Amino acid sequence: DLLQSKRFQAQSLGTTYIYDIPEMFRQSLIKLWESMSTQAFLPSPPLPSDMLTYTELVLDDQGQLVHMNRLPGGNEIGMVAWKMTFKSPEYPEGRDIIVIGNDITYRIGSFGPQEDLLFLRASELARAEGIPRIYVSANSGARIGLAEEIRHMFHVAWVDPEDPYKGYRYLYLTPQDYKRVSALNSVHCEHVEDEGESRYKITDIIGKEEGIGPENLRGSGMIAGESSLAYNEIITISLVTCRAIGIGAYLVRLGQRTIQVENSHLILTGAGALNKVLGREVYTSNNQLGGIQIMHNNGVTHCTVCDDFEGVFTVLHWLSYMPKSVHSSVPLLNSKDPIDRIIEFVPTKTPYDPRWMLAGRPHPTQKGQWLSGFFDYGSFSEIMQPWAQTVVVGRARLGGIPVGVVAVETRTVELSIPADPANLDSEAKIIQQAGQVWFPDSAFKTYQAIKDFNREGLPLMVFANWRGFSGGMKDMYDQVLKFGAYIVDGLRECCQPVLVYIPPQAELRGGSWVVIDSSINPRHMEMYADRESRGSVLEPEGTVEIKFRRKDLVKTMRRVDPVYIHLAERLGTPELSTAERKELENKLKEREEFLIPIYHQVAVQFADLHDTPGRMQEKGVISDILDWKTSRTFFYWRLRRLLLEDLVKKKIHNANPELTDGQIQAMLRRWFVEVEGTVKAYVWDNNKDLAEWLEKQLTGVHSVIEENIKCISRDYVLKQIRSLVQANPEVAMDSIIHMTQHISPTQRAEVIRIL
Amino acid sequence: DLLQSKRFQAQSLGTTYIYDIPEMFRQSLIKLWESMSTQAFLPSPPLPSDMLTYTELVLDDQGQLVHMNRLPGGNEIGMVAWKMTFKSPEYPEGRDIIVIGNDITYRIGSFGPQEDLLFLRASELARAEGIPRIYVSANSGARIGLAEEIRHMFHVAWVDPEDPYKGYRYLYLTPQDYKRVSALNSVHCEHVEDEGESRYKITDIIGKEEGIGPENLRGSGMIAGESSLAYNEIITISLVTCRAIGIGAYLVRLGQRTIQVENSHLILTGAGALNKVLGREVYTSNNQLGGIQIMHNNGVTHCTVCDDFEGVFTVLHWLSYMPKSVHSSVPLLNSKDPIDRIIEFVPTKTPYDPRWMLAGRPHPTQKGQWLSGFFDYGSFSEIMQPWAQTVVVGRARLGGIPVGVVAVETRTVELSIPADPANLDSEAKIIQQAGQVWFPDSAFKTYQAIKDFNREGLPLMVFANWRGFSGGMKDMYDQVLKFGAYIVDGLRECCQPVLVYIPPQAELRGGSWVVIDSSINPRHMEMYADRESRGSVLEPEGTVEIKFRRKDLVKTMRRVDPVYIHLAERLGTPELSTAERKELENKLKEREEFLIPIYHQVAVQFADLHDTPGRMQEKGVISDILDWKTSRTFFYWRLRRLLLEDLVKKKIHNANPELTDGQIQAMLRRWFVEVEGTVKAYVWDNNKDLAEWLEKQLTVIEENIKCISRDYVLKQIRSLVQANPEVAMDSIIHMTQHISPTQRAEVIRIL
Repeated sequence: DLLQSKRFQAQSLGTTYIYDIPEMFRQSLIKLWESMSTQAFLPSPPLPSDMLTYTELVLDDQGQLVHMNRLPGGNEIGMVAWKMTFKSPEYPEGRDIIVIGNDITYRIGSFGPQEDLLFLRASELARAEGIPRIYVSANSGARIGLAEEIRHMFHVAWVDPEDPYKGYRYLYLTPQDYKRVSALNSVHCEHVEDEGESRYKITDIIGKEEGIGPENLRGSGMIAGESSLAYNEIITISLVTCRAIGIGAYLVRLGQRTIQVENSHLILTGAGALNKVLGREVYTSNNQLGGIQIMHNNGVTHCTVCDDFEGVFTVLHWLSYMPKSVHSSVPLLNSKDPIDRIIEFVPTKTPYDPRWMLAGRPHPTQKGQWLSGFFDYGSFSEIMQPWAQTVVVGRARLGGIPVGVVAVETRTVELSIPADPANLDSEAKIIQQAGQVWFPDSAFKTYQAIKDFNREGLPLMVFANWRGFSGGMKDMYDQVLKFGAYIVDGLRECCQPVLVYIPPQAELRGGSWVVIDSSINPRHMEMYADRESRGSVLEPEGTVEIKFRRKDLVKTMRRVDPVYIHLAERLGTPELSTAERKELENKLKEREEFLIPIYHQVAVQFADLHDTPGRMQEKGVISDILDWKTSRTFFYWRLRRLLLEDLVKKKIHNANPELTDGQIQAMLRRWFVEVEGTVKAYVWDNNKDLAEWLEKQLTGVHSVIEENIKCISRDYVLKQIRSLVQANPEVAMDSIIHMTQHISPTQRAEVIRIL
Repeated sequence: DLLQSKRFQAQSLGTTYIYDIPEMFRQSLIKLWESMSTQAFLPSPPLPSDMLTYTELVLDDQGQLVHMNRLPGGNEIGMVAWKMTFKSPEYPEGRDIIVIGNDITYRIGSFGPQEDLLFLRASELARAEGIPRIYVSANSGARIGLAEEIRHMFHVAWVDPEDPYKGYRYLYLTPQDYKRVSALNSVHCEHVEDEGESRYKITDIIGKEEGIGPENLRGSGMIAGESSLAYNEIITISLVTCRAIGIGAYLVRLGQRTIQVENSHLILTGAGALNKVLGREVYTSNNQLGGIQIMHNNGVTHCTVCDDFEGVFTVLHWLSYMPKSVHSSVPLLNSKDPIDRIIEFVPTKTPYDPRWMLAGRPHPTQKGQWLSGFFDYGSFSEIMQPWAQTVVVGRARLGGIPVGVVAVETRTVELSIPADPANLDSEAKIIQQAGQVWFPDSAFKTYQAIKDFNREGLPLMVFANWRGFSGGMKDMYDQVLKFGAYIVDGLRECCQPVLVYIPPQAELRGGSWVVIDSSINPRHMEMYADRESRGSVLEPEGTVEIKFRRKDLVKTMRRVDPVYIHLAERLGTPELSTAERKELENKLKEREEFLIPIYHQVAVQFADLHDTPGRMQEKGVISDILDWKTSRTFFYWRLRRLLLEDLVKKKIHNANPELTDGQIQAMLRRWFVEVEGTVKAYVWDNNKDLAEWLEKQLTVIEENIKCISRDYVLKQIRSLVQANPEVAMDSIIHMTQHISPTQRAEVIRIL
């Protein structure tokens, strides 16, 4: 087939032929079923033929999408798209996605207006159904061209033919040549008599070939816009295979979640172009500009893979944490890591890799045993690892509930900054980034993680351990203030549970606390402190510095140090010689000075006792003091009901949008007490037990809530009709005639009663 | 006396006493009336006493906001707030704002929970009424403290009393001392028997004094959140007077639009704190960290002023471009700069300050005349000038219509990067930033302008002249790709007209075009190109490089160059000596090489002819080709009707929310033709004439809308009952009230 020819052509470009992608999904999906059986209890996999179904989406005459079951290799434009349904470990009954891909073999994978349109319409469909959009990008950006019909027939109006370097005046077509293109919308000319001959001065070249013109600019913008909207409406993921150029780059980025194969590059302008502009061979490879060594290191790319197969797997792997559609809840697994276990790994005052805290680590002594982490064994999947490494973000599972995750590096990061080849001064610098601090990069990565996960529909778990934002000259100049603010915007827009936990030996202070306080989004945020955690506006050393200065240290001495006491007691005698006095005062001053260091230490301790969880809870800024060993169990159940409670409350809100978050809470709580009895109030505060109860309501008499909501809606619909008539009374009479047109003859009787 | 005392205390801190702020508004407002009479025809100003009214907002017992009539100097917390109404040149019948301010004299302007709550509630009120929120920031961030009641009575459990430096075990209270604080929520202890005596080991200190604890952390977060929301709901402006620290800093930023007095600073941690952490005196002054030389240069601060008075003026100056409330349209002036004039200043291939294009410039020869710019004389007010200077942003007025403005620098910028004192290697670098390029900074500044203006409710005018984003190693690493994308997000959210115009000698290419195409937000965006503009996916030189390579240049020579043609003709001669041949072939290759440069120029020209406005319009990517001299007149009217049309369409959408943007357009257009006659269809395409017509209607259509609503309300009541029939009976009971006893008789004839 031309098929053999095209696959070779793709391989020779270091990518996969577009129509091989679907089967690459099937193979990857098999690998997923295998890898996940480690982590969870799964049913027996389906047979591979029943595992996946695809249908090609193709543009009709009217530019409308049409589902077509045709043989591969049939594309007449440089873009291909499919709807795919497949059975996965997390969604064994099946889940749908839309996949769009460039065909790098068709016109070097350029983006013409038709290519742009298919992309648009596939995206539009993804949004229509609420399902994720996967884009495989391997392209050359917007299509380029010159009007062939004119190129081969134009003439130059030389200042002087016997010397061209004396300049030219204009380009033109002979009347013979004009008389043919003229009918066809190819050029605009103005006739002129010049040097004796009659000529057609070319003023504009329009070009009879559609798709090589500024229409491509609109088309590109068009799908740029679409992608911006998509990110905000559905799950978007993108895989960069060979190269994504220009609009290709922008689409990949607007999609946000990005996988990049090694040796692929993601660029706006090519090393060649730039070298010509700079007058020498500055850059040797596009990877210098757009390779993973730029984009993985700056957070544009989330993950890198060695090949296309591993790319597709990653897509499916990510989706395994994500709800099937936007109308859907997060997909739960039955994990092999039990829920009622203790966490063996313990965070320490000594610095440590926080990945150990999340995923666990190998045992230092009797290997190959395993010090268990907080999350389900094998569930933590990081992203953006090498960028802003002061913070660590990823997805994991807690009892098989997928969550998004943020944690803090405690060890000093050593950031390597590559040399700018453009600039001959630049050598590769090496920067210290302290642990437990937000820098501009870290703050940005944190914000990004918050946004992305939130749009996937995941709950959030923040393991807060930040001493502050770096507030030094450089970092302030580098806009650390701007990005700290963003974290606030980010959390405020969260729509599912956000649980913040200060782990043992962690601390949370001042600026860092303020931008993640539960107050920002009380509807959804919750804050917890381990017994062995600490938190304040200001750390003890800095507090003492301001509010336990010398005068106060000495006061403390006067109360506690016996020597000072004795001396002070004597200065408190009347009728002393000014001699004896000055001697005493000096003895006291010497004592004071000798005692200051130790008493300073006492002072920081004193301050530290103010910063405890005990106080935090008492003052109402945290929901509970937890204990790390059992934090996993706690959080499973808590998250589990937060999710269920939310699900029911969402139903209530639909019944009557006018009801406050607050009144809704109360209403549900009141309905529980009504059903289960005033005697059982306390149960409400038990996560496990309320979780079981809520679930039974949602899945004869477990139509108790369901009945109340029907009530709430009836009432609202009444209030709504009332409001309309209040505003529009001439409408009353006719509304009734229409309303009565059918109802029970015994209700017609009643109507007459009431009026 | 206390007031005298407090004002001196403020002045000694280089700021203004809080209760003097209101009168600083009155004085500033007078200055505004004076400065704007230059620009615009105004009524006579009102008398100063009638110009402005303020009323102090105060927290009641229930934590609720209350208007209160009391004498200045009365605050019992470190925050003060007022509702203000004043008559201004742009809003002479009056406009309202909410003003909140720290009292730096009360507990060094710290933020306790009560202070936090007043701020919250004043902000809430602003949002409630849709009016702007002005925050005057002069503060020390979150309040700090230690439990006094415990500090003066705790004891230390020494490892050894005969030597304290042998360490201590714990702190504690004597039972005598415990027996009193215990009742009062001050501490947590556990009893212990130790060294014979009975002690109360202190485990947690809670502190009976409210406001010095972690409640302050919640309170701060609380108003951070509020400010984030407020920015997205109403106009927010902030003035930094002495210093804003921590939460103060964040609130200033969340508010976004930020005026900073010189020598003030805006910081997270003080130079002292940091120096302690770093073990050396690295920083000498908070201005190093947060002074205008940092924040004006990185776009956190929009403007700087020399003193507080000029600050308040700036606030009022900015507001003069902004609608009274969110329920309100942009405030129009009758400007003294006429609408039907030509623009005298003309953009050039030679680089130039684009401010000249906007504001005009002084005449090079016969001064003091003035080469007029595009916008109303004296109307252009820039922001973020020294940051990312490759782009220029600000607000201006076009025929007295305020708009937000983005333009592009054409001259090379020289960026100075200061040395990091933390790092002893760092020497101050100096960077070239090419004109007509988006860099990360320029892109971010452009995004930020877009967002800020859009939330003010201003239309947008972009004078596009970008060759592309910088795509070089450094800038790619520096995330230029991320910020380019943001521009798209920014324009997509715009809710009022966005008019893009490629000025004469400007160009718009590839990446830069795609992120601002009208396609992103077709409901509101429009794109225009001057005859003398150019645009492509790729510039000519780069297009030729790819698609008019040597083979094709030589092909052109073989067709056109007579010498080459002649030689080629001969290389076709029979029976030649291999000598004569090799000579001819060489003469050809030499000719070719000689001709290449000139023919490459020909090729770029050919490419360039593809990049014209003619083509752009023809292919449907721009709405019209304009001519610069008359572009002001054009855009005034166009903007003017886009605004009026939008206003009417908004009314239609209200009458029936189910109608599409599309069907609404059609409906209005159809109504016009109905009213004015099928003969007059063409008028619709005349901005001025349709503008006049629309205005007449808004001051026959009004009837049609009433119709559309009645219909909708009917269908809506229907639809509700269809879905919810148990509701029928009760809906009738309520409905019967609104009907004639003779209609009840009718209903009965069928019920």
